[PDB]
Amino acid sequence: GMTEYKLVVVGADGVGKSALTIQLIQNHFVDEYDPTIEDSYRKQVVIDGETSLLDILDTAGQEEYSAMRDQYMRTGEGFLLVFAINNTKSFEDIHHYREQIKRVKDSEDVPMVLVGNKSDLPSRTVDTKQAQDLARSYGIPFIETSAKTRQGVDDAFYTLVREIRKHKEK
Ligand SMILES: CN1CCC[C@H]1COc1nc(N2CCNCC2)c2cnc(-c3cccc4cccc(Cl)c34)c(F)c2n1
Ligand SMILES: Nc1nc2c(ncn2[C@@H]2O[C@H](COP(=O)(O)OP(=O)(O)O)[C@@H](O)[C@H]2O)c(=O)[nH]1
Ligand SMILES: [Mg+2]
Repeated sequence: GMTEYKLVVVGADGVGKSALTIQLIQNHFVDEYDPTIEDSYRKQVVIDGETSLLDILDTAGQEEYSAMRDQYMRTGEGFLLVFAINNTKSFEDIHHYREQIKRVKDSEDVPMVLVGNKSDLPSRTVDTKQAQDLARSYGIPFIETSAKTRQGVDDAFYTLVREIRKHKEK
């Protein structure tokens, strides 16, 4: 294909990063992907007429801040900041992940999208308004998703590609 994109999915354990990744790639809901396994996948898609090679890093594993991990994260071109709408802690952690991205990217303008996952669940504890206000403060889009139903999944990843395109033309 034509353009390759290095996307990175970050967020607390259990918010659905693996399930979102497998949905995009396989169009199936995996309800228990090994929570410790970090891996990357490829999706070849046409987005707005451009053939796109999406490399998606589904982050997982031990929390560690070695120079080596910083450099691996530094290679990502755009990030999904994922929380789960039924998990306030995962939303409170969003600040941490945004700041780690900025730290290793050494920049305040990195392509990012805010993702509220598990939108199918009725047990909401994070208001849609709160997430919109945060994403507005960050200057990034906000997409509600459900890896279970595939709601918003294509929109989230494709919006991230569009944010990378915008960044490149700045
Ligand atoms: C006590 N912690 C601090 C406040 C909340 C809580 C957990 O925060 C958390 N947890 C992780 N793990 C938790 C256990 N399983 C999954 C991995 C992380 C893994 N790697 C990186 C990471 C490392 C280095 C550079 C990055 C540059 C960009 C992006 C990332 Cl994501 C980066 C982290 F920052 C992680 N932060
Ligand atoms: N109802 C619902 N459950 C989900 C959704 N996404 C993930 N899960 C479930 O939430 C748990 C965490 O999923 P995982 O994909 O393993 O989260 P990660 O730890 O961020 O990779 C698993 O039991 C998944 O089946 C979603 O959109 N809706
Ligand atoms: Mg996982």
